[PDB]
Amino acid sequence: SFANKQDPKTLVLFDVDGTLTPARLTISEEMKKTLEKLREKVVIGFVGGSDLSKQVEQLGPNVLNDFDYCFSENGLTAYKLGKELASQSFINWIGNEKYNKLVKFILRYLSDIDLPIRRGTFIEFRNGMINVSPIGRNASTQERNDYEKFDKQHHIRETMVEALKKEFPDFGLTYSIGGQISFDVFPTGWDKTYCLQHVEDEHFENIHFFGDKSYKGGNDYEIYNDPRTIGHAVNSPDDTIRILNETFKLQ
Amino acid sequence: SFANKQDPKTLVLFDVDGTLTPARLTISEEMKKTLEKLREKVVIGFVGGSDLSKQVEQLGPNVLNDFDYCFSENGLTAYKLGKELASQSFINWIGNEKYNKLVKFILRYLSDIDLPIRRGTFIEFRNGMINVSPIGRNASTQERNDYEKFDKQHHIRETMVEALKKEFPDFGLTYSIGGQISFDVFPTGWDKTYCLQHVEDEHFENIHFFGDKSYKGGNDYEIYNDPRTIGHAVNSPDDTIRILNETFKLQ
Ligand SMILES: [Cl-]
Ligand SMILES: [Mg+2]
Ligand SMILES: [Mg+2]
Ligand SMILES: [Mg+2]
Ligand SMILES: [Mg+2]
Repeated sequence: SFANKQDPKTLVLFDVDGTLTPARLTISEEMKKTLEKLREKVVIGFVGGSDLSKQVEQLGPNVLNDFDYCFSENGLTAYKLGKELASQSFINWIGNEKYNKLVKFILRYLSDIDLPIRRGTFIEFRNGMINVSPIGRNASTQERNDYEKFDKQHHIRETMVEALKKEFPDFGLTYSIGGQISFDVFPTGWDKTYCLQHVEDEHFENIHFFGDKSYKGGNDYEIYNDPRTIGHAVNSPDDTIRILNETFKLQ
Repeated sequence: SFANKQDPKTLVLFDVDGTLTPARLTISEEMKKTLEKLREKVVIGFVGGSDLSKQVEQLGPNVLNDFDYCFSENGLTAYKLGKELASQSFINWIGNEKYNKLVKFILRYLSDIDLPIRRGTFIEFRNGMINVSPIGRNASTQERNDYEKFDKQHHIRETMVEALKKEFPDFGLTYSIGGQISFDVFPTGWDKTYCLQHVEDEHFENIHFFGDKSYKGGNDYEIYNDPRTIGHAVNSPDDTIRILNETFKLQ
């Protein structure tokens, strides 16, 4: 319930990796007691781009009872008070019919272009997106370096993205070219801000967000700068703890 | 590539309705002849706020091969020498996540206010905009006259537009209250100047624009006054004919 909190009208959301935990490690004991004390005053929750099976590694096994809200895959999978609230996936949203046209088009497109180096894992299917690589994610470190230079000279990914946009003008997808070898395809607005529709029915006066990659291009950018949140940029769990202690007057 | 024309560095863009054609009707054969003569000298194109399905009625069946540039819906759909250059829609630009929040808010807002007369078609979804009417576009002629007086006394549309701006401050939308019953909602800058980005790669030294509603509030105002264009205000195709013949030395 939301009955035993000094401010049942304030929610604090946390990016997981690098905000509640170190850069690639598990959560500290002081952070857990800090959250436990924070939960006494306000509603707390987390949001991360990975699934619940990756966040248990970072946050612990008893995660559904540690946070009032648990947002996995940017909120595609959501829990409230430890009960499932909603589940959504890319394939459920787009449907198999459209996804089969999309895959067949991409497979044909890749078979027709001229590449000097091909490897494998040209399409990686994920729960909230697909990733498309003309050379393939199985390229070695050096093959990825080489492809990046080839792609800068011949604009392979850019041209493929434009071909996809014109072939599927009504699919509602966003395309993001990033890194050395690939681009992301996902429904517009399926970033960390996705999770906020899940808390709307509580009509909080304030929604705080803490994240370590709020810069341009980071996966906290959209939700930090969202009008529904008060953003707090951090660089470590230590910053998170320092800010929490003063802001919510923890003892 | 327009290497055949006498001066491929000069583009001439035309508004359609009232500039190339009469008030609301077909294009004359003399205008067609004038354009083809003009086509041999300069790069020509048109820009109109309607979709292809209307301009094919105003300009003719092979409109696609009658102009070097065909800009429908202010250029959201673009053709270059009969080649598809770009395609864009309101829903593709905003995305379903944001559009669903916008619609849900409008439906709830309308359900909460007190109106004497309600009908239907409160939200009209269009390819370049939505139109929102508190009484609804299914209102009869007299019901629209009655609502205009009610709205002028109570400022229903004005209050609703301000509520929309406060709720969605980062949606990048323009609101236009006009007529008796409704207001338009469209992405900022989606006027006839939107098409100018589609010709930016050729770097024309002169882009003429002809328009019959270049006055304040008319749909030609922005592109006529744009610093990239040389504007020519007209009142009928006969004016357009007269100016083209002397300026480009036709006949
Ligand atoms: Cl593959
Ligand atoms: Mg992080
Ligand atoms: Mg913010
Ligand atoms: Mg006109
Ligand atoms: Mg001008």
